[PDB]
Amino acid sequence: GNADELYKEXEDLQERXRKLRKKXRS
Amino acid sequence: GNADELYKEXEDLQERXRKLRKKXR
Amino acid sequence: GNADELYKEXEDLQERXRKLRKKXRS
Amino acid sequence: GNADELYKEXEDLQERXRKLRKKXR
Ligand code: NA
Ligand code: NA
Repeated sequence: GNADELYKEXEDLQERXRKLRKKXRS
Repeated sequence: GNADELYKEXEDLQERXRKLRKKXR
Repeated sequence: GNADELYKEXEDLQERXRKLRKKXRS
Repeated sequence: GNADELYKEXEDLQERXRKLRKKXR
């Protein structure tokens, strides 16, 4: 648990959500 | 209770996470 | 931006997701 | 591409957030 882990997880989750939103509409 | 509602929900959650990242930095 | 805000947001989002999962199945 | 898949996805995202909170504390 550190700033780099928090940042990486937050950015991975945001990208996972962009992909999920994209496929949901398609 | 449709795809549009889930889509808006997902965008809202994504932007709440971006706001945490921006505040953290 | 601080530890209390991060904690509160993470806990609010988890609870919002418990409610969304609950209503999705129902 | 059904409700079961979205349900598992949502549980996965929720548990990933609990893991960040636990690591933070
Ligand atoms: Na970046
Ligand atoms: Na608590």
